[PDB]
Amino acid sequence: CSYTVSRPVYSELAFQQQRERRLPERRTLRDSLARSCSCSRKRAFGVVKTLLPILDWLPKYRVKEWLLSDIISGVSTGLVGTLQGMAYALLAAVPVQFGLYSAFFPILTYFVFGTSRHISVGPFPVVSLMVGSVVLSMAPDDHFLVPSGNGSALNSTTLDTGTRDAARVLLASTLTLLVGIIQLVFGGLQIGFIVRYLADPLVGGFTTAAAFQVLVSQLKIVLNVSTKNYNGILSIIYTLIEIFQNIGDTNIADFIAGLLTIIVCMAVKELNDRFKHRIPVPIPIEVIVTIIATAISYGANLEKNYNAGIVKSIPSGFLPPVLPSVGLFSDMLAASFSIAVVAYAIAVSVGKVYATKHDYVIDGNQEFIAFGISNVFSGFFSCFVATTALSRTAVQESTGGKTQVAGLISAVIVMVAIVALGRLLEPLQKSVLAAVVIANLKGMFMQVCDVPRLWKQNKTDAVIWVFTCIMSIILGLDLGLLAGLLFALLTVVLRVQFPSWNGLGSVPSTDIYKSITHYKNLEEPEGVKILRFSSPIFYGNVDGFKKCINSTVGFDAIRVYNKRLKALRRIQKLIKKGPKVPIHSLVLDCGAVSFLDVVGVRSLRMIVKEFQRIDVNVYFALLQDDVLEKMEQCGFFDDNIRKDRFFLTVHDAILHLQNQVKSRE
Amino acid sequence: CSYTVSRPVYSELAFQQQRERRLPERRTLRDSLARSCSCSRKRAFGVVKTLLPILDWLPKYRVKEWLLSDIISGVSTGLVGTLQGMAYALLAAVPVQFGLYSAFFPILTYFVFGTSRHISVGPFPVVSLMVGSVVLSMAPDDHFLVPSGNGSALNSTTLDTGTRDAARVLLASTLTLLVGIIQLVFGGLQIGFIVRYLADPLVGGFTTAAAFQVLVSQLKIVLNVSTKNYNGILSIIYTLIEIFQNIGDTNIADFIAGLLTIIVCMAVKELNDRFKHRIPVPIPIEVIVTIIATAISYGANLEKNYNAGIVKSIPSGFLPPVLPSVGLFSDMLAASFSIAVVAYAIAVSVGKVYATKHDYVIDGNQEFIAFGISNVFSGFFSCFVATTALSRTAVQESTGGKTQVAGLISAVIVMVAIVALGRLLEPLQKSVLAAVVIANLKGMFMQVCDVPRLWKQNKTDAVIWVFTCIMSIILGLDLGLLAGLLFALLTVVLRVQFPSWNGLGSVPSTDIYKSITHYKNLEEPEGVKILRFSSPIFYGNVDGFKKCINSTVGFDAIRVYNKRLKALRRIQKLIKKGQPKVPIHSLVLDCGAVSFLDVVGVRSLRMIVKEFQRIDVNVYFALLQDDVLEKMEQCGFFDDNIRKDRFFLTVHDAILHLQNQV
Ligand SMILES: [Cl-]
Repeated sequence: CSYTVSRPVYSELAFQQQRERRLPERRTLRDSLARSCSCSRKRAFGVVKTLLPILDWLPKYRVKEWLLSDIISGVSTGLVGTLQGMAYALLAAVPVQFGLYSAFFPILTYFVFGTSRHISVGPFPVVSLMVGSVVLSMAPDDHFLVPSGNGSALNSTTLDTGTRDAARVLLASTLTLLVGIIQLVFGGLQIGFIVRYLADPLVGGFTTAAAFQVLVSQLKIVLNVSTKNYNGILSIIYTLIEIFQNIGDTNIADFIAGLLTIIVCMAVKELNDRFKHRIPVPIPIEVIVTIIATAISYGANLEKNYNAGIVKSIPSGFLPPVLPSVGLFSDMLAASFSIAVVAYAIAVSVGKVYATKHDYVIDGNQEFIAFGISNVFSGFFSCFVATTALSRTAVQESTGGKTQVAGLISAVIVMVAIVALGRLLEPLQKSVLAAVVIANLKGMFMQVCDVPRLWKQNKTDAVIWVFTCIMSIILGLDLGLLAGLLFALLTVVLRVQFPSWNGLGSVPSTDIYKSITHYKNLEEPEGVKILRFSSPIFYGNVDGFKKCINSTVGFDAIRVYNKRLKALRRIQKLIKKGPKVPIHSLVLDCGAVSFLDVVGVRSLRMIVKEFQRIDVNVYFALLQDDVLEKMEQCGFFDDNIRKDRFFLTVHDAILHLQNQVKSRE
Repeated sequence: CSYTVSRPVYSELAFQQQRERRLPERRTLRDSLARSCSCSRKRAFGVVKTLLPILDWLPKYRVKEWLLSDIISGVSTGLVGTLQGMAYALLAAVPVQFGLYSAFFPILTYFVFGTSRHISVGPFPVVSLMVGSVVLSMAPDDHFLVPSGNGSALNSTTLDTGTRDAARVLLASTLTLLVGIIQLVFGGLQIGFIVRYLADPLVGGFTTAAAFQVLVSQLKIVLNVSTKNYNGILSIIYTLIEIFQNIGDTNIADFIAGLLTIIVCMAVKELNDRFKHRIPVPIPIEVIVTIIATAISYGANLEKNYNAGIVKSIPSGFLPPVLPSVGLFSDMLAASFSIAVVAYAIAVSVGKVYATKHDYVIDGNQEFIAFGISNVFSGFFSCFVATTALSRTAVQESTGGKTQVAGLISAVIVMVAIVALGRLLEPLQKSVLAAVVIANLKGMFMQVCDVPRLWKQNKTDAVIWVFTCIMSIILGLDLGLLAGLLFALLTVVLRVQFPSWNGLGSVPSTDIYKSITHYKNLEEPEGVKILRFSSPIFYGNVDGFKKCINSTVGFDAIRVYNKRLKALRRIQKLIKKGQPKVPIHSLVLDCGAVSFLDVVGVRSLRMIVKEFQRIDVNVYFALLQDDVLEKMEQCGFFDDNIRKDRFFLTVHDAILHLQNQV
């Protein structure tokens, strides 16, 4: 219909006279914490059910067909997960058995404390790369070589194959324990707002750079070259230059096999993803390619006749739990925090995706606690940080998964692949394991295709993407994330420091005020100059407010008053011998302000005082109640700056000005 | 007075269909690159006037309270300038001969270039150790170490002199020139917006521990306690516990001398503040306590008969300008960059602290080139860096002082002290001049009284003030301002992430919408609620905006959807076998205080509309004035069903829309 109102001009004081405010609630800190301390059985049962979600979905099972669905999804996910674990084990500088270890125990630990249903907790390429990088930093290769072997000229300081793996495994276990402790601290203390700073473009650029580094590392492993574990600044660029310079020490057979399996896996994966309408179950190309590689590699002696690179270092058994080597937390706290936050971000992303796909809820703090307990249990059994791979989770969701029982069954596959089966994978070339990782990088590599899309969108979001992607390549990968969050916060500060001020005017015979730089036929008040200033004024943008006012009024309240004083002394000397023309008022439409930052209210009062000397009134239009309640406490309403200066709506100020001009010439 | 604003309800598409837009000017730089200053001489005269900040206040000062006020203030800050030059030179591992030059030459070039009063340019204590650190690193202590002198057993490895200090001064002179040219090149690209990030609590919380740092640094010289040099973390605490641990070897004669002078100087200072209406000109007790100290010392020989500590090393005569070594600028470039940043930080910090007591707000771009060329002019003469001490700027402002001319007359006092008045201030006990800085230090020590004042005004800046103070004590003055600057920006992003969201409600028989948590006797439309986030929806407050909705509507759109389909599948199988929703119709987000949006915000805001659409509950919007609206349609917010009709110009138009719809 229509919109018509009629009311007196309640500016600021005509509103608080006949409006009984709501008294604040009594704090009573003692009784508040006493009442907050729950003691009834209802809250106890609630927190028990929340902390241990295993007792929720288990009694209400649908065993009839869920048993078959879970067993088939479990065998499929177990095969895929043991393959991905034995592949990512190379990224953690640990033998091939510890990937299967980190694929078995975290599942058992997440089964009794997790809150998801489709998340396959296991290894991850980015997390494994970060773990390997921090292990190489804390334990380089040239720190274990033992002089033995009667060398030609000097002492035979060859490789330390053996006890080196034990030190690397102990370091990885300590890192996993520290990451679990950090995650438990973040979860229990309810400090979960720290992961909100990981924006979508930021995490996209970080995943792109991490996928590029994973590609570099896996190409190094495939070519069978020997680098010097370049870590720190420009690590990826330096190791890529070294690879390009050390091409001569390659293996033609290993390179050919790697390229062949890369092409085959990529083609089969693209065919299965595109033509899904003909094949419902995704073909496990990884499983069949690993089987055929183990078959061919055992037919001919690829180790002796072709000098290939195989694992052949499987003990095929378990080991008693070992206590973590405490003392290395101070030199790895930042790395553990980075690994924990990136793992939690990836886990929450995968969980939200596969939860909005299946329409169920996933709690954040519960996932934090579950992953913390999982990493703590993994630290006692020599495992690395566990996460949920996008490719590994997709298999369990595509084959059909309802509860975590499929994951529990997925551990049984790794179980049987640990105890007895597994030594058949002895002649498996390391190139095949190092190739499937590259084939799975297609998802994070296509993330580069969003920069042309984000650039047409809000440009500041695209700059964060490019900055995070580039900076996470120059100064390593762990320190690259810290340079991204700080840059994102600085970009947020820049958007509130440089607002979009306009010349707000009124449409003819209306009450709504729109900008003047975007419309043509708008009427402005005679003498009055309206100004709207978003991005609330704080200590960093108050000079911007001064400059904006000086630009929108045409003059400066300082220079005009100085010229008036200079002309005044000329008057008092001539009688003894014997600028601000169009501007009538200034209506500040500060309606988009949230905080006031008293450091800024000081300058606001200074502006109001300076404009009074030049006889130019400066009013306010749409200030909020919580802002006036703060300006009152900050010492702003003196005997001269009353409340009549402020207003409720933008049109009320113009109406009051017109009435004052009509009633007072 | 009522007013008739009868107007049909206008949505976004209903307001742009009859009005017209304005073609935005792209303003390409291919043809507009010569629009700043092409031929107009007015802009050329303006930049020259701002480049030379001497034709502004010098042809404008009033000699009424200028001559006698600044002269007595100049001798006060000039005396302190001599003491710091004689003290900081020894800490910089260089011979104590050029400290007076660092207080004479930089003031001359800064008197004409630079508009910042109540600042005495010269050496700074924490910046002098940084110079001595990079000098001792790139210059061995023993250059030749001549093994001659017929020692006890082996050759007497006497430390080489003459050429040693000459190389140290040469290295220090090159460092000042390198910091100067780097200070100037920063002013080239006009990066002067960094001064806007220094808030009053930031500079206030910074110049209170520095006042405590200058207190303990003058306390170790007033007690003659030989302590080691400490910098970095826990620098102030380690020096404080060292004095209390090494308090034994304290000169009793010098202790009772300084303690008697610190009392008599502050007593007459507050006496002048009480009787300021009786005596027009403030009596310069600084020059009074100085002449009486040299009188009682020269007439009693407090050094060779009492061991009180005197200067006894005042040099004489200027030195010709010496050319630096260009071949060594490359090595200093890696370390002088960090020193150059912290130098300008302290330089402007002592400028903003006095901007709160007098309306003398300064600009960063002009001060960056002012201290820049001054250190360049400090070069070629073997001077120090062009910083400004916290003790000299306190004694100048508290004891009168109107313009920067007090620094000019101060150099004249040092100019005559080096050529003709060297033997005059010889027996100075180094206590009446090292304790006078403590008297004028009350101007910054009393700045801790704003903590209960700022706490009652705004809790955020009160925490910022105390945070920078306690952090500058632990992490030193170097990393104190940097850690406080990041903490200051962190409070800005936190206050914009967690706003004061409240549900709004109209007043009876009117169209004014205010918060319902702060008022009574309000009314809410049956089935329609209002929510005002009052903050931009960026990547940080994405879930916070979601938690703002589900806590205001009572339910959660996620949990009511899965239970709805669960009951739907429950009743579906019962048909084959055989057979908590709130009445709120819609919600209008009063997101009118938003200033910017991001890709994460527009995506999450779209998911909210799609989520409530599945629950048969509509979601409407409010005033997206000019930018937040055009940014949404650019990020692909409207694809097939979501249109700009769901938006509204005013909050009451949204209420009237849902009213006549049902
Ligand atoms: Cl993956």
